[PDB]
Amino acid sequence: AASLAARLDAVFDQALRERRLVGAVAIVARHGEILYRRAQGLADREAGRPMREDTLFRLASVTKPIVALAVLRLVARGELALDAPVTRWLPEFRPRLADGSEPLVTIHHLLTHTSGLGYWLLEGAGSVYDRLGISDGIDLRDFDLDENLRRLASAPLSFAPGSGWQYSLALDVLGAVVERATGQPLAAAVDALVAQPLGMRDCGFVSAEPERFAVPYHDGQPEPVRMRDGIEVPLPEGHGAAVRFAPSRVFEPGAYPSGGAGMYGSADDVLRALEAIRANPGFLPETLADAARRDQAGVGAETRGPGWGFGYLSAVLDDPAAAGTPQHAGTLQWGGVYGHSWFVDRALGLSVLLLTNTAYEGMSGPLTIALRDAVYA
Amino acid sequence: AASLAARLDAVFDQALRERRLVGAVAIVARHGEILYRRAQGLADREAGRPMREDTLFRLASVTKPIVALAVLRLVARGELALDAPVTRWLPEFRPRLADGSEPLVTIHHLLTHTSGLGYWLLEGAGSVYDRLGISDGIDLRDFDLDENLRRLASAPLSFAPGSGWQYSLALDVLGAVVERATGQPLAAAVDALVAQPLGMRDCGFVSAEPERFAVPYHDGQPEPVRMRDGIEVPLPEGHGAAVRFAPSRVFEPGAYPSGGAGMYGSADDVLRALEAIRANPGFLPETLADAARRDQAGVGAETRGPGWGFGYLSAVLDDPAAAGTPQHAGTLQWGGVYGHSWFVDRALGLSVLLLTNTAYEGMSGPLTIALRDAVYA
Ligand SMILES: *P(=O)(OC(C)C)OC(C)C
Ligand SMILES: *P(=O)(OC(C)C)OC(C)C
Repeated sequence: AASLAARLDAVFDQALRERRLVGAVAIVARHGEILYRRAQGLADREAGRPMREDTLFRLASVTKPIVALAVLRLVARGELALDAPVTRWLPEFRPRLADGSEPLVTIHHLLTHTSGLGYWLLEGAGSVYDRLGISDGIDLRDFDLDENLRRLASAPLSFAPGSGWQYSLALDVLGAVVERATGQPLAAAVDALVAQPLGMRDCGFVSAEPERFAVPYHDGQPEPVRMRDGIEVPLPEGHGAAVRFAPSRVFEPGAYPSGGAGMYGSADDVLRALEAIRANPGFLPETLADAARRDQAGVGAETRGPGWGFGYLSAVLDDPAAAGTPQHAGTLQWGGVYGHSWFVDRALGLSVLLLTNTAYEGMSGPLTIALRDAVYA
Repeated sequence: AASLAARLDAVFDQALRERRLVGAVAIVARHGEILYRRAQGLADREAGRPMREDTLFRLASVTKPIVALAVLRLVARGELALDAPVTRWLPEFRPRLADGSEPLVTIHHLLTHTSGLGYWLLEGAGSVYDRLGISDGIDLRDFDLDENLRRLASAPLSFAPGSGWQYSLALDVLGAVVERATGQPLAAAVDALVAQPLGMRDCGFVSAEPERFAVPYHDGQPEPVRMRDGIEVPLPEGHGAAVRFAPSRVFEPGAYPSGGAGMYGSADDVLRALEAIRANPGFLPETLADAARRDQAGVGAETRGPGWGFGYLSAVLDDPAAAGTPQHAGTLQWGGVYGHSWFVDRALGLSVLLLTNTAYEGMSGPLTIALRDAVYA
């Protein structure tokens, strides 16, 4: 713990002084043992308010593993089935292929991002999704989940279900499925199916306590810029066009629940979900848990470049040398566009979590490689 | 801050190493700015559950400043008056002196602990209070508050109201007064008068969530020992006889609300109350707030030893030199038998709070002195 902590603080120190990072919370656990848990920098720069260990964060796509857990809990109960048509819960969600014909789309297709659906951020302004007014769930729009999914369903699939991999709005679709299966709003279903059983008390989809939050920033000069609603921040090289951010979304009760991007939570609560995934203390049936953590897409998918497939929850490390990383094979990893990154190195019993208020440094920037390297040095 | 954090952490590190402390949460604020907010050690040693900044604690006499604020909000509202007889709300509460006379007992006498009332703990086994079966509010008994106050009123007062100082069940009497004055149970009344206006979201009288709590231990060698209901633990020299602990009391709905010992809360919520006392942003009328923080008893009362009197909320430091402390005159201070200590050094704008699960080290032990000294180093 002592040497690791020195390496990590060195990383963070440099990052803060070089104005690459406003503030972060990072946790390292090994076989359920906390080796590092620290707040870094500021939560609200303008107010001079320091980051705290239990500061709340908008999770963006760190939401996906939590909502995927909810879907799997319903599968374990027999209320969903991996091979069932999505139309059993969403009768009008019938996207068509480019030739006009309608394929079968299963719950499995959606969890693995192999259904053919996409995201606005893939190509941005003037794209199909753009013309159709489809929301990625990070911006604030005046319509509900049903209306976004109607719009989504009117777009052509990128390929036939099961024949490709593409990151997508599938978890926003699965959010609606969960609501229909449970007969509850998505916030309540997630609470019942995942957060309460795991002891996650500080997470949800809408908050009324802005003073507890990490204020979002995006990369800039000569210092990170404080986000305001409506802004379009371009994605790096090989990560997509852009993202349209609304920091106020988390506080608006009329923001539809986005299963792919819409939750908030503390670092401790996210760690509780990652640990349940890592260690499966009777949270899911053993065969279903193993399937969810196994690559279900293929290395050909290159979901975060070469050597990575995809399971039901995240990318899955297939080839460490091809991916250029010290992580061991079997590692689980994903992130979030507000500036977060996490991985579970299953062989080492390692859960590593980084939540930040700086998009995109904490998602894909040098910060993330430097911290990962520090953990394995 | 970085400096203060290192000095404070070294004190905790040694306390933990020597096994004089299982776990704690401490906070130092200066003129409204959080300088230090840290969890240390374990909440539940046997389960290996670490302390968290939001861990809940049984507050013991840290209840008193919060219930006293409830009383003072009623006074400001005109529903109580400092000068009024307790009998205007508790007609049958008529303690007598050792001659037979029924003296005047006012709200002022209770708030200051100058009424003549006492505690079982002052004498313990075999005493008058023992013979009458009077409870200090920390153990679990099969009767309600009205029954405990009937027993209490049957004991003779120790001295004439206003003629001396003696730590007492007076805040438990005042809890009953608040119930009569508001027509609500004490928990609901405190919630309305104090916790809601001050944003104290994680406090109360009865909890259904044991997994959130710090488990109570008592001092011991080689290590502190986990308490069970009904055990008796002698108090430190010059502190009284003993305390009978019932850790399950906070989870039992049938436990009467004790205004002097009965609440639970988090460190943050306690800090909100202490800050309200310290800076009074329109929470109470200025003259009443000043009266409450002013010595109403005199240095002679030696309430924390020589140099200390008492106001309406706590001890008040009159003479630092006599008290052998670096704290400034005017300092407010009190504690709790589950292992807690707090003070407000008004001159320095300082609020300092220690909540622990180790009776009595976190209340009166070397730990409290070493922490105090590091703050002022
Ligand atoms: P998420 O935060 O994406 C949202 C914009 C839906 O994940 C990143 C890796 C694209
Ligand atoms: P409180 O926690 O105690 C009575 C309820 C017995 O503490 C005082 C003695 C400071």
